[PDB]
Amino acid sequence: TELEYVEEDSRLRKEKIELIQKNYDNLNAKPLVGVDLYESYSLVLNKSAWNYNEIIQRDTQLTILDMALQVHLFLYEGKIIDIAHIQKIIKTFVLNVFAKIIKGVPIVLNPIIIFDSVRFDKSKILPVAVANPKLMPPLGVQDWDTIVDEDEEIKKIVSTFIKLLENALTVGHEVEFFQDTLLVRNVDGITSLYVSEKAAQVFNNSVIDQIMPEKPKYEALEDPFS
Amino acid sequence: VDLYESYSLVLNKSAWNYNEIIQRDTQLTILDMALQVHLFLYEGKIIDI
Repeated sequence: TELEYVEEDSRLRKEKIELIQKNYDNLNAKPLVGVDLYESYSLVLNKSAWNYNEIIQRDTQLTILDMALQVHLFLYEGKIIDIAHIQKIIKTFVLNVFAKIIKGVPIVLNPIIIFDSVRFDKSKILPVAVANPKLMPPLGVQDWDTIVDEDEEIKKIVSTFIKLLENALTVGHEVEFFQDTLLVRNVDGITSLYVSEKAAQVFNNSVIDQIMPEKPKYEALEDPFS
Repeated sequence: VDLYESYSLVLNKSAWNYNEIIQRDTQLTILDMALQVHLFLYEGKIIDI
């Protein structure tokens, strides 16, 4: 074959390599920042808010709609399950977790991720995600199964959501768990929960004035465009 | 590190839980267990509470 054709092929391959590099470059990203010890609520909140804002502006995170659609596709065996129903169920489950963790009760969704809360003073609490400790078992841990209705459909939907969440965290996604928060898995098996300003505001409102978020309702899907 | 890795955070959580249960005033003291033991053992020999 023509030597120039081979040269053009190699040139195209190197062009694709340079496109790979430029594709990584065009995602204008900065390394996530963190601290080493729990000292003040304000400092940790500032770091978490900055991390959440950075991940949001990166636009690489999976919202609740994405997980609802993954569950809807994964549970298909002949009959269609409503996406809005699954989204409502997932929101109800995460709100149950939220209500359970503000009372000092950790919730275990899996051997890897355990949802807990850190309070520094009255009126100052912050949700966290921690791994299973090795020598000091957590105080009053409850399974997720405790806070889920006994109906088979509800339990299957929540189990599928948990499994898909674990897979998404393992592969390297950034999933949203509470409203305006983000769940990430860093190096090794360390998980972190980054809280926006309004999410921390709703946490503080719940802890100071007992203003619980309203129950999720069935919302019809909105057209993503226009 | 994690909230469990330090003495102060775990102590604060434990103290908050204990204070909440104490302020509910629903816990059984040692006197209650002594009286239950006295009642359970009240048919072999009476033991002072």
